[PDB]
Amino acid sequence: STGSATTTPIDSLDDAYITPVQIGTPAQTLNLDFDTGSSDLWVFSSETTASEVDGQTIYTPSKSTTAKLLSGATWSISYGDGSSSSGDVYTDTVSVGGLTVTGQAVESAKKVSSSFTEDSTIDGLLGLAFSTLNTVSPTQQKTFFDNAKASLDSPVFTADLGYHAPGTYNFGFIDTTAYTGSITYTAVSTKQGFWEWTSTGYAVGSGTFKSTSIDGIADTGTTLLYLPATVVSAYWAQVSGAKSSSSVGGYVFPCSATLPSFTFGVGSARIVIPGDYIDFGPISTGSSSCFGGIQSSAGIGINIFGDVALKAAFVVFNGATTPTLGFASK
Repeated sequence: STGSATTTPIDSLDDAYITPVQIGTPAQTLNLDFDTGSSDLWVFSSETTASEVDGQTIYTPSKSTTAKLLSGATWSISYGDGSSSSGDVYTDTVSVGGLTVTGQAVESAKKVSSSFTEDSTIDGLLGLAFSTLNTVSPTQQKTFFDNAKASLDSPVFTADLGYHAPGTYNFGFIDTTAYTGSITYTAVSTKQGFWEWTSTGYAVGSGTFKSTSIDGIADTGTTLLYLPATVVSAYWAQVSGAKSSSSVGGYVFPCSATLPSFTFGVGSARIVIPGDYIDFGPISTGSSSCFGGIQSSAGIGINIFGDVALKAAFVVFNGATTPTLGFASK
């Protein structure tokens, strides 16, 4: 089997991407944030505290003939931005782009933090990291990909995120029309439950490539590119008027400035992030100060190749017995 679904930016800045997902019988379609940095599929639901729902589409398991309570199961998650959610668990039929999993754990939110409430466009998350990070207790649950894997033509999914435009998540096949050149594959460590790999270096604009190992994770659920302070300082030093602002919480720059590209290494191959991808707009409405799309990972404890990086590539998440990551230009 295979599946193919379009993923769409939630706003004009590509702050996140949503993908429609069919849950239950008859189908209830919710727009979920596909997140290769976590491993829970959770949704706004008929059980979510009413004051914490504001515009989201909810899953109502009582209206699904295939929903079954996963008795005694609870879940609780917090994300790197300090947001959180928790609740109980149903199993149900879940389809993505024509690919169906029966008995998928669907984690129903009883509580969500304010940032979730305040974002009407995201109805929940669909985790695509390794199932060892799944928070369901007492019995940890599998991701949608893990459950689908054996049925797939090939044990892979691909992320093809758009810049200010829709893109595609495919399951079970590699669309050879969707990228240029070849796909370069690189080793993955699953020891922390992430798609963790090592970039071979970087360049800023037309500058010379610096060979240096940069461990990090491929995370579709993180918006920006978070890299070591040394790397990030070298980038923003090439932007007239850029500065790191403690009050704003990162590097900012005047949007009269031209942003250089940023290149990262994948083995001997190179992925180029165009300068425009690194502009996340005014820090507040009407401001001439713009927020940068490349920021320091110092304090996070890990480097994160988020959407800013990933949307410059066609990315293969290879879930073979020994997982690997592939990157192609597009």
